[PDB]
Amino acid sequence: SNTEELIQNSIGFLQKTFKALPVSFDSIRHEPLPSSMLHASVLNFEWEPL
Repeated sequence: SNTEELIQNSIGFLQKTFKALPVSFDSIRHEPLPSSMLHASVLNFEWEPL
């Protein structure tokens, strides 16, 4: 497919995912993100545009 289209898909896909997280700005400044707060396919590089 068009690789310009494949990039423009995954910018919108990650923008939907990362805004659904229950993290604030003052909670991720000091404390790191836990590994189990994201899905098991997000951290395995199998995304629905891909």
